[PDB]
Amino acid sequence: PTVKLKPYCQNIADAATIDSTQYPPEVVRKAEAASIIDDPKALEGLPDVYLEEKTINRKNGSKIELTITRPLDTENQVLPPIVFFHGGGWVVGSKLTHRRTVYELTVRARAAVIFVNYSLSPEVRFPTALEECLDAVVWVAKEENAKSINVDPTKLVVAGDSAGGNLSAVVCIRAKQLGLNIIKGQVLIYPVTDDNFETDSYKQFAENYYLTRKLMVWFFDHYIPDKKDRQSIFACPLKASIDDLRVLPRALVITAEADVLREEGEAYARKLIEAGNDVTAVRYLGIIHGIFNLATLSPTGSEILDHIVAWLQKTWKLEHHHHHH
Amino acid sequence: PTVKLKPYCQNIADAATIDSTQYPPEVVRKAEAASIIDDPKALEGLPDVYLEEKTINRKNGSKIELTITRPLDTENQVLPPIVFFHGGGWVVGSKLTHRRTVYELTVRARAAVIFVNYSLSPEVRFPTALEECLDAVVWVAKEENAKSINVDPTKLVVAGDSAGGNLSAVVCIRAKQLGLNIIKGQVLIYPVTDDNFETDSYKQFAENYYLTRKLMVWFFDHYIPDKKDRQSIFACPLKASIDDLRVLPRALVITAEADVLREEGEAYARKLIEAGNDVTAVRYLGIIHGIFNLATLSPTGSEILDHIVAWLQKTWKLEHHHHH
Repeated sequence: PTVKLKPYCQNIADAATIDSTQYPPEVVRKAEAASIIDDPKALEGLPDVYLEEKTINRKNGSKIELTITRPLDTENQVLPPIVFFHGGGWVVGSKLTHRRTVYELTVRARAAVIFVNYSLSPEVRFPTALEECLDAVVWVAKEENAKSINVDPTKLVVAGDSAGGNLSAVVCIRAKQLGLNIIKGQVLIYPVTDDNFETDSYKQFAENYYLTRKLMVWFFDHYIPDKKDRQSIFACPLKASIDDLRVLPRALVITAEADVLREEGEAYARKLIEAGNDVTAVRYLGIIHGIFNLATLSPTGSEILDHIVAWLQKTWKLEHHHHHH
Repeated sequence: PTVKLKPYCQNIADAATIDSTQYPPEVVRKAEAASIIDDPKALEGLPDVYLEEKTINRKNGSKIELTITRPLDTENQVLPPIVFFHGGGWVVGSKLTHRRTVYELTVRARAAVIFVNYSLSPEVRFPTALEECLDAVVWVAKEENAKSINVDPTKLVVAGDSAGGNLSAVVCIRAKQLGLNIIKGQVLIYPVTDDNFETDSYKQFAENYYLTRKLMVWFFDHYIPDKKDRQSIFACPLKASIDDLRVLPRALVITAEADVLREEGEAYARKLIEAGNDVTAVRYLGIIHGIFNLATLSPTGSEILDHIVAWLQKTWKLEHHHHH
């Protein structure tokens, strides 16, 4: 069938009219920031949140920067924590590009969203960001830390979009390998899971749908320069064996119909199912990649967030019984 | 890619099956009912609900039996109404086969679910059921009727699975033609939308996925014997023009990955998008058709109901929005 995009996503697809691969990453990031600040709709209907900037200090003196958002009037309430990893191909993206998505998730889920400002590539390479994210989850799951930011570590979930979905997936595999049972759910929004740039979705949507093959290649080349390293399952979790993926957290995998990453996201969901996990995998029709890193939120983006919230609410209900509490 | 079914759906798919197309419909129905009753789990973990049975007297002297379920302690609370059309290929299905699904929707959405026991085929043909379902929606939307069963007609949504998805869709189109503005949303769960038995999903899942191409042909044969009538958009709404499908109610279209009807459901969603409607279309991976007409509810079935409920709540909020 021929893809019929929804109006918003069509608009975005045609709007993308500049090659970021021709510029240095700092320039691209500054242009991105400007495109958010200069969007006249960027602040319209933006929910109000209580925001806190938090630094966690590692052993040697290094820092992980966390941005924590929560609904207003939750000052003495303990909330479920959502540790969020943003997309941007490991090279761009920020609390600003994902402000819309994060503020909406915060007030719809009534959760503390813990946004990890991880180190971007190429200034660092794989696996530095991954280790920062794992360290952030480990920090949040620790009882005294969770008390300090009024969240309930028994409801911790990881969530992320695109390259952030990759990070969510592999942080889960990694925590499993360290014998930790601290992540209760993973939400993967059109994740990067492999480096095969000739899957059918890659062929069909290689150009003119905002996220391009060219851009994916550029991202991978900055993140993992030496191609052999791409064989690590912590880079490309689709290459993992079924046994590698057993006993992972309850998962929601969301894919876009018109997206180069569609096939690998759906194949990763099939592998998670083979491995006996609790997996919900859904493809949304008529949308493209990138609806969650913009100044505004498409109608379908909003439906998707309502879905994610319903699923999170079920996840937390599952926990609450058999009690913790 | 090769389809990976989830365990529950795999087991359902692998099960010992009898060719229903070899038996008369009435026998199929009694056997179906028996299949629900003799399941020891059909009643275990079933939500408790307040149930009321209501008869509609149609203008032509025939009756529609309505089964209305709402949550306990809601006798004197006004609730949103969901008018529900069950699946079964227009030939089978009942308040019993969908009891599990309906009770769960009832307590999860905390809504009044109005289950239409419409007349089955071949005892009647197209379009008798469609006419009954439309009359049921008009009845609920009528203010004194809505007040009598404590529902808020400003939130009326239609919902249906399979052939019941078909009915939901076309009821909307019919209501549009009659200039009625009483449906605020439509939920189409892997709906029948066309009669092309040779789409890609029909070919790929023709056998061994519970719902078969054989069974669909049998269904269409009982529902619409005279093939000329299959050209009606009220039989196959996929055949409607884009202009025909304009300004329909806000829609949620859910398809199953391993299902013969997958392609036409998704094609109908694309047409609804082309026509400028508010449409959410989702394909759930690793499942088959028919998870909503059984004694139990699969894990994915449960997730899907949670999805629908979230979507319904957004629908109900959008409708009440201007009251501010």
